[PDB]
Amino acid sequence: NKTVVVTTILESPYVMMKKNHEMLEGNERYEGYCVDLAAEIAKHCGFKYKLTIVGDGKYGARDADTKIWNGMVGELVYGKADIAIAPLTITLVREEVIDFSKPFMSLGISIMIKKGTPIESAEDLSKQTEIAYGTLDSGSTKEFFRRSKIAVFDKMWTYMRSAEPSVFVRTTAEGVARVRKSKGKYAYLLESTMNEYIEQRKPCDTMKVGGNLDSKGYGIATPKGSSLRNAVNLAVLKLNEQGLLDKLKNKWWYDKGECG
Amino acid sequence: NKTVVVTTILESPYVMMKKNHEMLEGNERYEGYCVDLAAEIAKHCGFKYKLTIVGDGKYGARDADTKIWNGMVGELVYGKADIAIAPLTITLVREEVIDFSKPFMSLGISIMIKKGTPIESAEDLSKQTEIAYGTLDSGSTKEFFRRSKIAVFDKMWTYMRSAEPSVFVRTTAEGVARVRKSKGKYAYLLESTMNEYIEQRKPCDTMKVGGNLDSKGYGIATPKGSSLRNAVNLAVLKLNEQGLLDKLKNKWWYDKGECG
Ligand SMILES: CC(C)Oc1ccc(C2=CC=CN3CCS(=O)(=O)N=C23)cc1
Ligand SMILES: N[C@@H](CCC(=O)O)C(=O)O
Ligand SMILES: N[C@@H](CCC(=O)O)C(=O)O
Ligand SMILES: [Zn+2]
Ligand SMILES: [Zn+2]
Ligand SMILES: [Zn+2]
Repeated sequence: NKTVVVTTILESPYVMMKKNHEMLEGNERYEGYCVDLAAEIAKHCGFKYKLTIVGDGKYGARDADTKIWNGMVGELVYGKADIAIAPLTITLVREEVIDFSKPFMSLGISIMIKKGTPIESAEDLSKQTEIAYGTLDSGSTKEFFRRSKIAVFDKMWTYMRSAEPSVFVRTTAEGVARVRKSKGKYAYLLESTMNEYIEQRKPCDTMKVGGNLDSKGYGIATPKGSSLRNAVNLAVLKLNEQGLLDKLKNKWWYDKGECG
Repeated sequence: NKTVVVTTILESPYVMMKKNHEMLEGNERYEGYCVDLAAEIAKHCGFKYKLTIVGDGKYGARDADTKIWNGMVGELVYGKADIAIAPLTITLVREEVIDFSKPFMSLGISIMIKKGTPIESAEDLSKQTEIAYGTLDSGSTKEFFRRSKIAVFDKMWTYMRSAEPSVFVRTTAEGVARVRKSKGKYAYLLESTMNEYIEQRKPCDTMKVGGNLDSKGYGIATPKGSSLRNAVNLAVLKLNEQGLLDKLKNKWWYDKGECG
């Protein structure tokens, strides 16, 4: 038996550096929802594992010209990792090159505003110009807008792709900071899960507004032909059915929420 | 090549007989969310198909003594149908014997009451005995309560399994009728999708109360070894991303609303 290499991403509250990480070793350096989930998946499937943080800090996209996959998807496609346990969105283009388990969490694209921003919906954002808006610069949210045929989102993509300066951000943290420092003049499009988490964090100056734009899931991903595929899929189902996944969401989102 | 036999279930608004069904033939007799979904999946996967209503009128459970599966699950397991396109809940015990596509719709177990029934949560139901409560037979909701170790749900099952007269019903229609005729003395445990639909239909005398008890999905199911498995899975993802699944929910839930 070989130790399973797990690719993941520093994204709060999924995977975070522990405050005393420099004094700890291996998997013990990290904490969060996905750290807890990895330990359980490994236990139920009967494997030893090593958490690794994706080298380029990205989720996964295929470059238009080079056809090279980056991010966690790349690590799986190119054989650098055996499994991805992360807030990695199940999409058709990804499912064509890797396998996903059944989803372990639901989400949809959503709008983050600085409190008091006169925006209720995606329609509102598309109808006006004073408030800028954007997405994570690589990921499923950007691709949703790029590939969309619905009029509001098509109009939104047409604005976003040509906006100057760039409305796209390198990390979720950068998007959140931009909202917080822009005095209501920037709104951020991000997954409801991350939006909901930030809403419960000091300085309690952001909120989710409106309905989700779509409905999808995060899944645990393996390269095609992985011997882990079946066991991992069944483990996610078992953990959902036994109430663990709901427990972990409560633990990391709400139990220690900082906004009352 | 060969006409694909689709097993499905008469369940509003997934598969319903059209008002003028007696003067109609084959697939044309039926309408609903899953009728539309089957047409789309067939188109993208390039097959012809025959919709057939499950013989025993059940979703599917395994007899504890004989180990024989019934319902749509049994029809797949024993080779009577090629695919199930229905509101069929993805579960561990089912995933062990059949394959499921990625989910096409999210749901959770929920409570249906007659309007004015003094009940707000599962906790509320468990703490009393004047209001009876039950679930559908041979489905995933029953299994949830049978298997649950969460104290509220365990107490609910202990009551439910022994209650006299029986609190379990054969069909959703039977559960709904029981609520409507029991003058507030029966509450029904059913999936949020079905509950929300019924709440928007005449005579507008029921409602969903409390949050969902769990979070899960319906999937398209195929027998193990099926040549359709990959194409069906990819087609479900295609339809979600194209916005078609969202259009279909709006068509069959919101647009069919009768209660203003
Ligand atoms: C925890 C999990 C069991 O709850 C979920 C998560 C997501 C879905 C889901 C719903 C609708 C569409 N899609 C698109 C394919 S998806 O991205 O695989 N998931 C969905 C359902 C239930
Ligand atoms: N979960 C996304 C990243 C975040 C986003 O795009 O909003 C992905 O897998 O690409
Ligand atoms: N969707 C359920 C049936 C409805 C229920 O059990 O509430 C199943 O697949 O068994
Ligand atoms: Zn466990
Ligand atoms: Zn289509
Ligand atoms: Zn297609």
